[PDB]
Amino acid sequence: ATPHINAEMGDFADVVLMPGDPLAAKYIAETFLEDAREVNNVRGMLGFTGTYKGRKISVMGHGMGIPSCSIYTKELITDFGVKKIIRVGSCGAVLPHVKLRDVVIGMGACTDSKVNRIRFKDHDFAAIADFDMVRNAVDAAKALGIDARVGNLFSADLFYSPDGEMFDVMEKYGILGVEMEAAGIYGVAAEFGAKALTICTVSDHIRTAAERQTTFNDMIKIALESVLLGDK
Amino acid sequence: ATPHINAEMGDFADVVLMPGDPLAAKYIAETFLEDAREVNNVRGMLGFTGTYKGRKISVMGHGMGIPSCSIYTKELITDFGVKKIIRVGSCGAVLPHVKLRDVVIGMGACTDSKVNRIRFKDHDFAAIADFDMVRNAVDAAKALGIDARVGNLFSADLFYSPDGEMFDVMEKYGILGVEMEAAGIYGVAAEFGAKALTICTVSDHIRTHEQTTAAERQTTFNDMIKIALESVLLGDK
Amino acid sequence: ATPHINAEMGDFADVVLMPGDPLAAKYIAETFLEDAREVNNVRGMLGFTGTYKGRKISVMGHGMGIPSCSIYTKELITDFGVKKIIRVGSCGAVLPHVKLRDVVIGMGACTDSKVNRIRFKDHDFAAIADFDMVRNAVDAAKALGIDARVGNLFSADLFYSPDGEMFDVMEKYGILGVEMEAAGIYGVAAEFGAKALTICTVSDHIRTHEQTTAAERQTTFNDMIKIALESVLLGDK
Amino acid sequence: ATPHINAEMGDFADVVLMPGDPLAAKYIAETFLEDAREVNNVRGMLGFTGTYKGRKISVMGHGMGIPSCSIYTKELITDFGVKKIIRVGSCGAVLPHVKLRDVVIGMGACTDSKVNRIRFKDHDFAAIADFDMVRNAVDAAKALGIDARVGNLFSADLFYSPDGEMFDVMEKYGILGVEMEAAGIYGVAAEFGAKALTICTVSDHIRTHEQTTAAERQTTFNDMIKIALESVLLGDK
Amino acid sequence: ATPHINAEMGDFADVVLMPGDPLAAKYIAETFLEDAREVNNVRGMLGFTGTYKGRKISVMGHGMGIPSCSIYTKELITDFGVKKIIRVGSCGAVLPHVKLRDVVIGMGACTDSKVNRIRFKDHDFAAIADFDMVRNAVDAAKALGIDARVGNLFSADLFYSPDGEMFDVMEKYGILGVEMEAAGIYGVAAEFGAKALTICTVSDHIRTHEQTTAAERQTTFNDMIKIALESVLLGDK
Amino acid sequence: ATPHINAEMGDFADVVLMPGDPLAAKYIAETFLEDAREVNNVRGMLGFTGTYKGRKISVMGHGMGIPSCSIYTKELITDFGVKKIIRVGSCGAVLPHVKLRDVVIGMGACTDSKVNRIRFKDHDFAAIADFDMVRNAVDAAKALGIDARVGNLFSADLFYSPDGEMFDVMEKYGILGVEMEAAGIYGVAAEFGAKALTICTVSDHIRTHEQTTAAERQTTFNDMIKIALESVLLGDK
Repeated sequence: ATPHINAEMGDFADVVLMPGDPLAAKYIAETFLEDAREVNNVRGMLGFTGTYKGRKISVMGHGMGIPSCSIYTKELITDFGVKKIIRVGSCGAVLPHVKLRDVVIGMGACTDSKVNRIRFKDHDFAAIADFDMVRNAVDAAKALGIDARVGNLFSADLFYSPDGEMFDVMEKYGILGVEMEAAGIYGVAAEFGAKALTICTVSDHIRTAAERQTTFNDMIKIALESVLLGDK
Repeated sequence: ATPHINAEMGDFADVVLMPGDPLAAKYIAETFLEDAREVNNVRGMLGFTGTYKGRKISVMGHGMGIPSCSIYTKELITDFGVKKIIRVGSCGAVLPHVKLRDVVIGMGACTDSKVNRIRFKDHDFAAIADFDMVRNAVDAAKALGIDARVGNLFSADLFYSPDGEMFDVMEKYGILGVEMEAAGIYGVAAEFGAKALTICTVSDHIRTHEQTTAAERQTTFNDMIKIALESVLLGDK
Repeated sequence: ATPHINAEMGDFADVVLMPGDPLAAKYIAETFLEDAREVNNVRGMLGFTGTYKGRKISVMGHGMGIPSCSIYTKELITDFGVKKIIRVGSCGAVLPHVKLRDVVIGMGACTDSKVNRIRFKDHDFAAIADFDMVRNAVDAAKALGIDARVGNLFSADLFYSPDGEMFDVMEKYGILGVEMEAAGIYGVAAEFGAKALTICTVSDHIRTHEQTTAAERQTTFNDMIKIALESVLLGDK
Repeated sequence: ATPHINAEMGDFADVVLMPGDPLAAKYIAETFLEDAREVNNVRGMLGFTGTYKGRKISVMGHGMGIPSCSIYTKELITDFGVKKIIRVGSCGAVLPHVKLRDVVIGMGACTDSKVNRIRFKDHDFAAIADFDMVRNAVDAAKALGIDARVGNLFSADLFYSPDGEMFDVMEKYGILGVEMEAAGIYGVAAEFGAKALTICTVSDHIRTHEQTTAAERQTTFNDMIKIALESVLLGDK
Repeated sequence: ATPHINAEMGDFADVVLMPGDPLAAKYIAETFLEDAREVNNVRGMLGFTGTYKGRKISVMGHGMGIPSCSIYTKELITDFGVKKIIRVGSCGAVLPHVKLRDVVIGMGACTDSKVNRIRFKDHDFAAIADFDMVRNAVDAAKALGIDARVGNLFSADLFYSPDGEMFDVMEKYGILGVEMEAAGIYGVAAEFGAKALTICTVSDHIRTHEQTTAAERQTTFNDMIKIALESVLLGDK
Repeated sequence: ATPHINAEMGDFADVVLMPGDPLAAKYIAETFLEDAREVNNVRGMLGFTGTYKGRKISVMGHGMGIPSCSIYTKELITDFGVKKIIRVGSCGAVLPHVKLRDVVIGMGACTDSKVNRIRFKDHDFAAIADFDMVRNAVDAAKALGIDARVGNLFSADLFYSPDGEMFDVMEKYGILGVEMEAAGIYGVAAEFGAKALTICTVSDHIRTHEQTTAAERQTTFNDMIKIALESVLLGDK
């Protein structure tokens, strides 16, 4: 067990899907995994392991923000032998061209966090996903006929930013979506030699429960299917 | 309701105790409060409201890290009329003398996060607690015969930091404890015109992560929570 | 002696009041102290030691700006065995409800100087006063019937800042007063293991551009010094 | 014409291969292109335009470093309707398991330049390539029996860095190769709404001090240009 | 022979003039220099060595940008026994009284590049020219009956800056011209114990963007070179 | 009168010499000036006006540190029509070739202060002196048969730096002397359109840490003042 995870080596698969919401992880395990058992409940951060089309797969919330997910992903990679992390969350759009409910894949993630600067001697570290995983997600999305843009995310430290101007800058530089974890996860993946990817669904443009349901399931399918592609 | 809290004005007291652990909020609610009603369960971030010695009080987790706690503290202040946040958590010690199960009070909080620089034109904002709230906790501690030290906390962005030397730096300038939230909560409070305080038990020394028995953990915890609640009553006077 | 103080160990009390102006220090020694003797005149930065109600106490100017006061406070702490430093000066107010002649006590001190980032590996160091010193001042002030607000100061590097917008930032985040030394002095105290407090009187309002008259100055000045001295004796208990 | 390119709209294709060396640009037009008409020679920065397997294609030097290549790529995009830009150059390796003559594709580019900060309010802009162009190059490399590693480059401002420690950091975070332009190119691409890509061949190993020979240089170089050209075709389909 | 210069010790005089343009360096060798011999052409960065009034003197391009010229000037100093570097280029003016085609001598050079911060522990290094070299350029200029303005240059990383507002800042602080190298060359000069100077002719107005003829650009260019060459002779005395 | 200078227009010459020590300003006025009159004594910062070889000249302390001198130089320039400031103080050497009592002239001034970044949009401002004033100083030193080196000073915020390693960096990049004002003064000169120059005598080594008599300290001190006064007469050409 780790300081934040009450489980033993083997309890997780070598690939973990991670929403921000513990309850989202719960719904994923119950909806897409088979014979899914609970493996973590410390701090209510619900973690489950099961199988998807024969493939052993884990899902577990990571909570909100870079420092929260940095703890969880780190402990998974170093003490649970996890190799691939796929964050599956939502984000805000700044580009008018980006439609509500669109699926975005962050090959990169900008940030206003300082954690990568602390890692990289206060220089510019390009927080990037694993290309193979990005590819797998793009293919899996086509096989499902779902349109998915591939580009930069922006990982915010402040959900409620005192600087509205920054949004004009993100837009000028083509940021697909604004969330709060990607850049941080990519940093941890680089620090501890694993691989990761963030996939999001535009929950709103920052500028009903019906659609919001399947649109979520699309993303999960893409994530799950993409693992199978990577398995080949 | 707010995006992260499913409740309505009045569901919260004007004061909120906040541990990082939602489960710790549930324990506090059940252990110390009367007639506790759960008021939020969004993202599993449990919040409760009840009374302590006649006083209406709330307790709710804030999650780990400045960004997490910054969301909840903000929403409570803007949409739930909260006037006071008391963070109740645990920290790792850097100073040789600070004893385990010593209660540290963060009148100030250092940090390596960038959020206050973003707020303060990239100058040095001193993230501080409300002075009166600090005195109230100091006073409650003395009444309860509990050793409390007042000074600087340090709020880390990285629980697993690659910069090990920083702890020597923290030690040199007298940082009392390391956690991951204080400086962000103080930021929100200043930005949004509220008052805040962080109190922490000492869970270990950062160098030489000792083992801690369940008993001494629960015992020192209970003392912290009592200082929190009592200091509120003092402030009410 | 030190490069900037021509004196011997023991020529200073373990507590030193410090105005920025040496002439104010002179005035303090002759007006409030008994048997005051001059202990320094290097660079005309006059220093004195005498007694107040049977208590050995010193007073000495620190000059203007963090670099200047950083020198004297350091030398006092390391080479004269000084344990406590109380800065007494004036500040400009950025908040409307902070009134001319108000007494402000800086539990924290913001800054745009780089000295603390130099000490603290370029992270956010919360430049804080010593808590007991703060409470001593608050109490000593209540006893004297004088109102005092406790919060953040802002220590500026440039008296004539090219950045007018910054004041609006200070006001948004609740800065009580603008001066030029506290954060620096707090930094020295953290670095060399001593205790510091900064007390200011509002000598003008950056918004209304109002200034204190000749007579108003002395009135509030004596109140400030009285709160300083009468906070030491509380500390001695 | 632009201030650094004495050509006119039409002279370039919508795709431009760009080595640092102008002579290497000359070499490409002569060896891999047909009907190669020189379109520029200002400051000796040779630029050409021929065709490859029927596809209209340009090739031009960008000079050494971010500032240099920022000028050219900017003018190409905004004044010559260029849509894609593929850099082709050599890089140093810090990873042990990255061997000489390797083909690294930078989907990301780290840097110690300040240009992206100036662009991005001093926050962290992740300088990235266009994804399609990245896959196009990976696929073309497969079709030619080459294993192209995708990941981060480091774009240095100083070929002769005074900070030897930095190479360890690059290695620690998996930087595939060290060059001097990728990050700035990706920067211009985003600023002006264009697609860019950087392909590099490991010409030496910073650690072991090995360096490719004259022949290995020309061999791998050709393979690189081949992948570069072929990839463009894949993108057209 | 170095990575970017194909030549051996002695092939360069101990003083080198450097335009940004290789072709400008060629023009100089063939026009001002006697017995001019090409000593480099790697990457097309043409380098020459000949004599001026009996004095051995070299002239070579340095390309555009701090990173580009940092390579060449560095390699000249440590591998070719170069003692003096004189940059000879053009700059854009921000000040009103700085006239088109005026000759500006960079006694200091500001920059928005991070290279000196990387050298100087993230503090402010004043990137300055060598005094005597400056005096020599001033005197030699008076002899030629040419007015030269001595002051600050600004070395930009971006020729196409996203921050127009910055030029207003340069104007306010008395920046005589905006180029792209001076600060890097002074950086290298200080790092490796050499002496450097940048001279520039005002090519245009950042402000009025009027225009100049080739024939008058030529006149000014020659004045700059004559001043450069003559200043060397003054130094030898 | 200004907030820190109790005098009226005309009381000061258009050139003001300024040591850090007010008592040093008093000594200069008594020793070199004729018909010297005190024109300021606020905060004990004595200022004087008189004549030297028939030339009207002022001398006044500026205190210790960039923040203190910035206040005085600004007020003198904007409210007393002062056009030229000549700092005359002491510094520490880091270079072996810089011997005790050497006279160094700061053509440039590095710094770890943030004041110039606040001014210059967080870019590198090359804090420079007026060239003519520098040359005037060099020449007046020649005629007086005194050795004076021209180069970079370094203006420190902390006389007691927690970063001892920075002194190695100062040496590596040729810093002639270490003081606490030059960069600030030059920043003011540039901001308010005046001209400044800092001259220093080497008072000690941060290397060997030796000192001299009270006899030769004054000897070379007078030499510095002579160079500064004579340099003004030269500038009257």
